Amino acid sequence: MDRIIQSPGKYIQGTGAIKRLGDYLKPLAERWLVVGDKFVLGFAEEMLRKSLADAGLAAEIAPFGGECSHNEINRLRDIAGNAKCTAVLGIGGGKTLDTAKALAHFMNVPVAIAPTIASTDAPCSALSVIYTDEGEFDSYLMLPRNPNMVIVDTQIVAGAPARLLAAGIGDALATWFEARACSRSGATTMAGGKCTQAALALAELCYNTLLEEGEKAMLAAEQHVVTPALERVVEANTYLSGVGFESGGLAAAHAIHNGMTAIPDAHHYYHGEKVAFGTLTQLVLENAPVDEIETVAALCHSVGLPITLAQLDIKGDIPTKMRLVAEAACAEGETIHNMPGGVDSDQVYAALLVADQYGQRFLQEWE
Amino acid sequence: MDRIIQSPGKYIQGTGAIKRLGDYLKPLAERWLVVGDKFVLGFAEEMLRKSLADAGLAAEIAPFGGECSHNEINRLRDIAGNAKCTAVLGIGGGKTLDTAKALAHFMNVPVAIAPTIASTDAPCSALSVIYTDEGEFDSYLMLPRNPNMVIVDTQIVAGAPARLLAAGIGDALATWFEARACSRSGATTMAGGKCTQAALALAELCYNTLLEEGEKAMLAAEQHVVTPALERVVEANTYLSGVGFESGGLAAAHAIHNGMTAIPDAHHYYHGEKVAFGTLTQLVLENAPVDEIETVAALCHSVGLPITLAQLDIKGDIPTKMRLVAEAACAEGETIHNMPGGVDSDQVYAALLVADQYGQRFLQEWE
Amino acid sequence: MDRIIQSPGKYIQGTGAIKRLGDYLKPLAERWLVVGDKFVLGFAEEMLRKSLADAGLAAEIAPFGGECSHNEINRLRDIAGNAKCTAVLGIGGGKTLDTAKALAHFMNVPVAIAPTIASTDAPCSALSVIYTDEGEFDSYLMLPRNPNMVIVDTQIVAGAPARLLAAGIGDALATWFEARACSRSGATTMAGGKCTQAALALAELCYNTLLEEGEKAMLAAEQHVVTPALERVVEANTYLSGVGFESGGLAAAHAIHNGMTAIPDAHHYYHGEKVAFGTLTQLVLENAPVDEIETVAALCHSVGLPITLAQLDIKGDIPTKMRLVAEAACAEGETIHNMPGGVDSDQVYAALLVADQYGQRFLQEWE
Amino acid sequence: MDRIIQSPGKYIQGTGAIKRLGDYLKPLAERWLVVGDKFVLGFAEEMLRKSLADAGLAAEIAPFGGECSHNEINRLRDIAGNAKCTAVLGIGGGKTLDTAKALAHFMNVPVAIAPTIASTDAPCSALSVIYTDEGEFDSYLMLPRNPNMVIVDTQIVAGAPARLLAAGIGDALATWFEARACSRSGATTMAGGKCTQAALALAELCYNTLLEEGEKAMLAAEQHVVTPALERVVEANTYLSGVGFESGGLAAAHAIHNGMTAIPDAHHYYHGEKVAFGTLTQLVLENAPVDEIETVAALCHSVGLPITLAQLDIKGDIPTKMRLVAEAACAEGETIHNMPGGVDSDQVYAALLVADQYGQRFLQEWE
Ligand SMILES: NC(=O)c1ccc[n+]([C@@H]2O[C@H](COP(=O)([O-])OP(=O)(O)OC[C@H]3O[C@@H](n4cnc5c(N)ncnc54)[C@H](O)[C@@H]3O)[C@@H](O)[C@H]2O)c1
Ligand SMILES: NC(=O)c1ccc[n+]([C@@H]2O[C@H](COP(=O)([O-])OP(=O)(O)OC[C@H]3O[C@@H](n4cnc5c(N)ncnc54)[C@H](O)[C@@H]3O)[C@@H](O)[C@H]2O)c1
Ligand SMILES: NC(=O)c1ccc[n+]([C@@H]2O[C@H](COP(=O)([O-])OP(=O)(O)OC[C@H]3O[C@@H](n4cnc5c(N)ncnc54)[C@H](O)[C@@H]3O)[C@@H](O)[C@H]2O)c1
Ligand SMILES: NC(=O)c1ccc[n+]([C@@H]2O[C@H](COP(=O)([O-])OP(=O)(O)OC[C@H]3O[C@@H](n4cnc5c(N)ncnc54)[C@H](O)[C@@H]3O)[C@@H](O)[C@H]2O)c1
Ligand SMILES: [Zn+2]
Ligand SMILES: [Zn+2]
Ligand SMILES: [Zn+2]
Ligand SMILES: [Zn+2]
Repeated sequence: MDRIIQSPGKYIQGTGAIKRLGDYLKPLAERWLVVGDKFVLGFAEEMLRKSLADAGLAAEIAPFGGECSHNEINRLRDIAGNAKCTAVLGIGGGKTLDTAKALAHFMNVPVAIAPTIASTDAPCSALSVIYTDEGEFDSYLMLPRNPNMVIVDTQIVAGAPARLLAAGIGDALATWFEARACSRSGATTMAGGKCTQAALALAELCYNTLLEEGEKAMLAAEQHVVTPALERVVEANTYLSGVGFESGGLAAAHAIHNGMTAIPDAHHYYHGEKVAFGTLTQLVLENAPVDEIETVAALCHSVGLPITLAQLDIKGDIPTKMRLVAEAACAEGETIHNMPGGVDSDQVYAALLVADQYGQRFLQEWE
Repeated sequence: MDRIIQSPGKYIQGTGAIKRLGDYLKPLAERWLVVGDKFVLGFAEEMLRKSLADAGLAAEIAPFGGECSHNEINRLRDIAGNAKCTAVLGIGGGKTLDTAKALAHFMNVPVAIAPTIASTDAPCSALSVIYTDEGEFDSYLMLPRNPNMVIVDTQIVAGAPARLLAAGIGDALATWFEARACSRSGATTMAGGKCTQAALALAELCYNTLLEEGEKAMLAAEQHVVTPALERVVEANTYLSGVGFESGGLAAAHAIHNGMTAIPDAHHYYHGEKVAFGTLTQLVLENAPVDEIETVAALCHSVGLPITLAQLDIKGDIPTKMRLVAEAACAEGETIHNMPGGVDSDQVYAALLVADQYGQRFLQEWE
Repeated sequence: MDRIIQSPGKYIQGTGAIKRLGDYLKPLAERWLVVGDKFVLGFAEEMLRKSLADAGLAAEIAPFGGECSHNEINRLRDIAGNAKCTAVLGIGGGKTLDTAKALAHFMNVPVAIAPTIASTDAPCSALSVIYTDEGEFDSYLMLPRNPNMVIVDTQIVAGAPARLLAAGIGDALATWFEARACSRSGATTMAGGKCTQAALALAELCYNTLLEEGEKAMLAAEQHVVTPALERVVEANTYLSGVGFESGGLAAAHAIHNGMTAIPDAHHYYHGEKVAFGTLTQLVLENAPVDEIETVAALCHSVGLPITLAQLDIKGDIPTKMRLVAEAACAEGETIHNMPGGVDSDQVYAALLVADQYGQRFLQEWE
Repeated sequence: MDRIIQSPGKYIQGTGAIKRLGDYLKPLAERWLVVGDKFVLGFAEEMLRKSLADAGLAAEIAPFGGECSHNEINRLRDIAGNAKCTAVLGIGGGKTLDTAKALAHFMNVPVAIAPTIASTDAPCSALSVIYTDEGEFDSYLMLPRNPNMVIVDTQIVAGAPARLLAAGIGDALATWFEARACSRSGATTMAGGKCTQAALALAELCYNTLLEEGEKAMLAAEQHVVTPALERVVEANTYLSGVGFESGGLAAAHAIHNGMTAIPDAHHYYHGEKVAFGTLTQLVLENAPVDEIETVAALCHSVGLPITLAQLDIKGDIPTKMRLVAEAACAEGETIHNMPGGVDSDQVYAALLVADQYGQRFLQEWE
């Protein structure tokens, strides 16, 4: 079958990039619905309003309700119609950005995406994760188009909590290993085809960037300043990981992330933190060489990502809990079946327990 | 300043991909203006009509006049309006594809691009080269958006004259060296920013793919059959070279290509064939190591690309002609000024003569 | 533009070299004004007087006032005229040597330079740093000529405080990284041209000599004895670093050194000690690979150079202080603008905080 | 004993550098005696006169008599006195430059040196080779000072006969091997001390530059154009080879060059061409590894340097002739005694015959 790569039309990144939003957006449309979470608008609404106004654009500011839900999408569509908006700008974290993408899809208008953290690879994908209003997962809304533009102000990202950059490292860490597994098995990607050389190269570049720049970038993040190492990790967490997962493929790491919703234990932990441990588990499952698992565990440990169940607050009755996680990870349609040679719940259960023991030993030897 | 990468929204490649055009295009629009050159429609119009009709799409076939000109764009716009077309599909070589992109820009509608040869990196770029009707260069039309979709049927490409695949190798050969020069000098790219890591990786992947797959792919091309080596070179000539040049940067090789319009000698040679010799000249100009120039010259020689002036039919009064080429290559606004340390016409003139002598010696030692 | 390398006419180094001063100086001139600081004359005046007298030279001893100031230069010129001196010998540390060079320039006579410590790369350069009498910086006096001869008695150097050899290592450490940055950006050097291959080779030789010989040389320095390792480090701190900085280029490390005069905190620390931390900061700024920063930090740590702000006694209100340092480091005309891609104060501020955190972590892991 | 490196005060190189002579010379002196050979003044006198006049300098043009002789030095001194010249500029090849240096020494004034070919390492040294008027060698005049400035217009050099650049490659080829031999034996250099690390690094850089750039530079030379490869070889033939031989040491290669004046056969061959074969002979004498001799022989062959006696037109009665050469090469005071372990005429004779056979075999295998 065909080989396919998808991408946002234009990806932009640099310090102060919010100040240039208006000039970047003007070739696309004149009247913008701005979905932003209240915290982000707290510090960014004035700059954003100025950027668009100076470029001659209309801006209808719509504070985000917090959840990417069908009710919230229709609420924002009503608001957008009153202002005759012809495009959507989402500014914030993953839930805000998914909502903007879905809203623009249903209005059939361009979308611009301004991540104010680099915490997941959501910004670039042709995908919105729909939840109920209460926050329970609902469905994956596959979009016919990636976002028109993605604009990352790296100074805003650097000012955010450093834990959220580490979380993005965890999400991006899975990219190479899941795309490599899909290329080994010949699996179809979310772009709908087999993998291109381009996507595999960006996926592998993602991993090497994290290895080379992750620790340097976290020093900058903890000081809330921008260095080229932080710039490179933001690119890896956003563009490389986004194109990497969507056009290179998903496999065990993300099925294992999804499987942990079968227990309540890890509720306080971010998407990318659970994906980091899912990645360690995939490496056990595919029996990666010792040096490769050690390198990944050490990278995770160096930026604060969990390498044990207890670091995700998964404690007590581990056998019952890991059976729940393993069974949900292997549910019909899950991406774990993209692993070479197929995988069942018994193998995932085994990998979960062993990956946990590996991390415990690692933490012990680190004293 | 910001770092920026641009891309077509979706790039698709595989054998028989023309048969799936209708299903690929349906999420974008329902009524398609199809710009195709008469030779391509000669063999492809029936398959293309079937693909779109089976998917429930309207197709208004508009045979292409041959030149990407303002008169031709307005002619096609009139034809499209009569059929109430809501999108444009260009199918053919570079001139057809540039026309489709420019037409869709002026109609403000999506564009799909179906290269039937892999002869240049035109398909993916947010750029149309406008000519007069007589064929004289007119202007560069910079587009606000890359094409929505690019669809390469590799069986159609493999059936085309093999010389046109080699020409695409020549255009793609420049990608790594021009992007690397721009990254060394800190030059602004056509995407409007400094280079991303992603773009440099795709540019370098482009070069390595040509080295590893070029000769294997030409065997397939000469037999008019599809192998994975030909598939990889098509990707390199189209997606990698396209994103590579636009988001990684242009430099001396393409300024030297442009400079050869100052003489009539190379009129029978394709865009990518002149770019191959421009690349050898850039390597002399930047004083690349001997092994690197030899590798490039050998790659060019192995797929039939020119490594001497005479192989471009540039013969007689070489000093006067190369002074004309060097001066036009250094004209104000040319990309040769993206080279590290700056470059003037005396240095380009020197590099032209020396690159020519290098190629002559290479051909001699090859007997 | 032209490529230019400058050098003192003759550089001499070895144990007991002061005893041979007279024979080395005789081909240059017969009547010598000897500028020496009182401490150095305390131990060296008798040997120096004997060397010159035995060779048939006149010596007018002029104890140095301590500061390289315009008033001091004119005072010494008056003294020299009374004795009809036809050349100048400076013997001591950097302030003495700069004064001798400037004095000889204004008398229009040859100058010989005898460093009695290897604490900076001042001895070889065509530059004097002029201060007011109170010690405030005044101006850079660019000289039309490097010193005629430089004579380093390595036994006198080895007898000096070991901290002053480590300081020279810190000044010399910057040489490779600043010259490499200038060669990457194409910056003009203080020799007035672009860099030669010769200057880049001496700059890189400087760095490798410090890596290979620094710790061995400090053992000798602490014992106040001469070994070949100490001999090689003296050459690196004097000739290699001198030609390296002047003909290879200055960049961020020295602008950052200059920037710390915007705060009073580091007043007790030597020129080369501040340059060592400026070098670590430049490595953060140019995002050097982790292994390279670690190697530099470990080299600094092994000879006692500072790798944190607190080791320069910069403590308390770090954000305000580092903003002052960053702004002065980026003042108009500073060498930080020789860095590839340009640099502003926000980037320098970020690099300062991150380099400080890197050094703190290094010291912590070293326990 | 002390380690000593000597250098011209300022070395300048680039295309069109003759046009900037006046501004480069003005800080040194106002009234210049210009010694130039008639051929060079034929093309350069007008530019040179303009450069000095525009900078406000006086120029007394004195066409050179052709030989560096005591009679010629006194003739030029008389001419200089009539014009009250306060400095000397030599412009031309080695004989002109040696004369300018010696003249400035006897007038006790600064000297500037403008090589118009890069054929030997004469320009930078504190040495003039004095001949009788008939052209017989007379003596080595050791100078107390290297030239104040050396200015190489690389466009003038590139315009000269290409054979003269190859000759300079031959002279420069000896630099690394003779300096390395002197460093192995601990020999005293012409700077009067043991070798510095700086001088050994420049000597080795010289050799590697010839290996990497020699063939690329000869392509440029044959086209009479300037490329960066030609620029690097000019630096290697002039600055690197000059400092390399004088401060790194001479050994067998140059003693063997000197020894060939004992026969008339090689009279039509340039200094550097005889030094190339002397270098091959030294490699036999020191029993260099096979790969090293092959590399040197191949480098020589690739730029047209002789690797056999017959290529120096030394033919007929080879045993008698090589005994004459070997005996003169080993004369008292010759530099061949700087070779490790000492050398006598029987060993040199053996090396001459064997080096000749090696070159003959090399030429044969090359067909
Ligand atoms: N569509 C995709 O491809 C994709 C991929 C991965 C994840 N997702 C979805 O993204 C959601 C999680 O995204 P998330 O991890 O970013 O959580 P999130 O969107 O809820 O935001 C995280 C928090 O960061 C806060 N914060 C503090 N300082 C901030 C600052 N400077 N900038 C922005 N926010 C700041 C925000 O207010 C927010 O509470 C999930 O619903 C996930 O399903 C989608
Ligand atoms: N916009 C950009 O970024 C960009 C980049 C490079 C070149 N260009 C422009 O592209 C133009 C040249 O493009 P080109 O080299 O492809 O020439 P072209 O578009 O004129 O087509 C080359 C020929 O291939 C013929 N042919 C034979 N078999 C074919 C087959 N199976 N499929 C398709 N064609 C077949 C075509 O009819 C055509 O005559 C130039 O105008 C150039 O300026 C634009
Ligand atoms: N012109 C240039 O290129 C250049 C380069 C770097 C620094 N500088 C200037 O050099 C000055 C600092 O030079 P410095 O760091 O050598 O300080 P310094 O010249 O003041 O001397 C340092 C101290 O070492 C003392 N001491 C103890 N034992 C000694 C011994 N055996 N020999 C010599 N001194 C001994 C000296 O008396 C002196 O107090 C600054 O003014 C700086 O601007 C100039
Ligand atoms: N002092 C030292 O350290 C040292 C080192 C090596 C050689 N030497 C001496 O240098 C002398 C040989 O020097 P040489 O080989 O350069 O020969 P040379 O000085 O006689 O000049 C070579 C010829 O090049 C001609 N020519 C043609 N085009 C020219 C152009 N553009 N520019 C300059 N010249 C051009 C010149 O007129 C000249 O006839 C010998 O006397 C040698 O002893 C001295
Ligand atoms: Zn994820
Ligand atoms: Zn092209
Ligand atoms: Zn310094
Ligand atoms: Zn020589």
